[PDB]
Amino acid sequence: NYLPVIGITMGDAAGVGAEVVVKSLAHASVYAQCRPLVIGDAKRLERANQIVGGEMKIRRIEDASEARYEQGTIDCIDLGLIPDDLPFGQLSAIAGDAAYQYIKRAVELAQSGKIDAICTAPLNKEALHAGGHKYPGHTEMLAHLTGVDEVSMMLVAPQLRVIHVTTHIGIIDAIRKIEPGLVQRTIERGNATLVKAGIERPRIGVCGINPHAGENGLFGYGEEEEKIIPAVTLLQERGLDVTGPLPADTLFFRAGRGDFDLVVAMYHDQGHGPVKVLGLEAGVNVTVGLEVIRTSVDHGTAFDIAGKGVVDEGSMLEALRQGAELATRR
Amino acid sequence: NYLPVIGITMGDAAGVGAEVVVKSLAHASVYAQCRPLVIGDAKRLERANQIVGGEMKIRRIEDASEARYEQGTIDCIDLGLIPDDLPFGQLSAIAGDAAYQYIKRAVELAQSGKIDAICTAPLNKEALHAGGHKYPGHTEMLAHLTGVDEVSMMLVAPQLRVIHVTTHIGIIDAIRKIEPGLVQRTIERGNATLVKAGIERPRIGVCGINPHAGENGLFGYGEEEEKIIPAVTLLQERGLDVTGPLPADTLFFRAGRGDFDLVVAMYHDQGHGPVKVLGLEAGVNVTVGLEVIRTSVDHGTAFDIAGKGVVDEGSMLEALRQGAELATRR
Ligand SMILES: [Ca+2]
Ligand SMILES: [Ca+2]
Ligand SMILES: [Mg+2]
Ligand SMILES: [Mg+2]
Ligand SMILES: [Zn+2]
Ligand SMILES: [Zn+2]
Repeated sequence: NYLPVIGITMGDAAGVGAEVVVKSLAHASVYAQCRPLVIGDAKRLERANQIVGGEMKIRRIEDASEARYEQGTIDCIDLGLIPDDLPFGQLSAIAGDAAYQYIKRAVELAQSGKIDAICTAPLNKEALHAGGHKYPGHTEMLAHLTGVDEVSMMLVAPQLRVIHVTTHIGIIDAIRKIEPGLVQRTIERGNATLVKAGIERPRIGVCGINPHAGENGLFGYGEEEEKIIPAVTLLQERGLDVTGPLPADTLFFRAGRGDFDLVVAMYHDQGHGPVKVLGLEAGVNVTVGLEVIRTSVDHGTAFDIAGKGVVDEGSMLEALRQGAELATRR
Repeated sequence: NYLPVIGITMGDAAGVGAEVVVKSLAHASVYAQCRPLVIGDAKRLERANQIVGGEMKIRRIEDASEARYEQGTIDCIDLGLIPDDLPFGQLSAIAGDAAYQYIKRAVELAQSGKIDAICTAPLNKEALHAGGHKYPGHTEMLAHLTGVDEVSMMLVAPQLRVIHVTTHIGIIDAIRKIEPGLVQRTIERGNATLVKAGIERPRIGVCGINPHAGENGLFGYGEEEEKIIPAVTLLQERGLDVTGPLPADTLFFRAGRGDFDLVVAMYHDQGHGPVKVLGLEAGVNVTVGLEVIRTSVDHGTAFDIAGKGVVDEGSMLEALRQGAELATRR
């Protein structure tokens, strides 16, 4: 029905972002899923088109309303920041600043409702810093500019959406970090994102910390009752459809069967293993809790191959697809 | 190829074991996979056959060599322990002892090389104790009679075999329990069982404790280096094909692709979630470290339905199939 507008940020101009965007938008499949709007540098996209041997024309626009989404011609909100001769594959404070400016513009468009999702091409933290934007990372920058303190990481597969209470932390520290506030906010973020994506009443299942969710006290130190159950109870009383804590393995079986719209995993491997085992296109991370859904790829600026036309666009295509499926419905 | 002999133990005569055994062996598919030998009570199997409306005849035999494996006629190593009138659905000291005696006989047969796998029908712990056999459970009794201090639990799916260093224990205590001796033995058990099943040099992948296996010390308290790596190195030096610790999720991806014959999971949910998400026939547990592979079903003696002919044999069929696949090759 509605084809969502996806704001695609070009990332660091010295890295593979421009090339991967231009290769991605040569696929007709993209235009079955979304209306792809590039925020970036029009000249850099033209250079990338030459580098990849593409047939893409670039249309310089100022406002999202000017975009036509005609295959063969990329609509680029052109900030004009990148010198024509900026080298590929080397650190650039100018490219770092421009990567920030593309992200800032994306956040602005998301706030005004002019895009329905963000898909971020890679940037380089060192260049970002040199360019005057000393953020801890790409995701942290999006969150700060959006005005939110926390986001959650989600993985998506067929029948499976898995949002994480904790991710990149040691397992012992993970268990310490989980408590009802963070669990509650993780569930809320997942619920809100699925409502935006057109599921009016998301069916949410929540994993235990212990196997079998503790088996009525048989396993563990009461982590379910201390850390999880108070959040679940509060959100049930608010009217959300939340079940758990459940044995994580049983919940994944049921989710795969179609019983749940969302699985809330407590820690990294609990949620990541069941998605990764399926062997699907790797490298896409979903960020939950900004004004619109955001996706990205995990491959980096790849300076060793930047400007050589060899970067593979498969991960980006999947990031766009996942972004389109979770985009805000209008 | 060789059809392995599976020693099927009848379990507790008051429970659903006899019924599920008689229902299972009515399936022609079993006979394409194995030669099914029942250790139990011939009169009880006859009574079960009447109950389930079957057409099975029972042949009383003394020695495994007598078994004919003719469809329609179950070869039963008949210990003659169960009175004809023993009620279904009630605890019995005689039934509890007989369940122990069937297991004991299966262990003897495995030791002499007269069966290639064991598949156990359910028994009842309270009845076992009532018959003078004070074991913590079914699996513990098998281990004790076999002469081993430890076994490991394994789950099997297409392209995935996942053996666990720890299972039913809280997550904090699991990480404490893991140390290099236990890791080493888990890997050894897994390797030996796959060699028995005809994989000369098993390719083994080992999971980390921390996500990303610690990411070079970024996550966690050095658990990989303390608890896992000394075991992996020792076994590599001894000539086993062992890779890890690896990020668990990456390892599951690779295993699903065919890169490993065995995945060594550190704790319950790490290994169980990726198997269960696949949504395949549930209920089957594989015990590794006895003289031959052993499988079993989760469902218990089910005294509430014992003797009524309603017990479903799906789980037991899958337990037989998995047992046949992992049976000792001759
Ligand atoms: Ca975290
Ligand atoms: Ca254990
Ligand atoms: Mg190509
Ligand atoms: Mg039937
Ligand atoms: Zn990760
Ligand atoms: Zn379990």
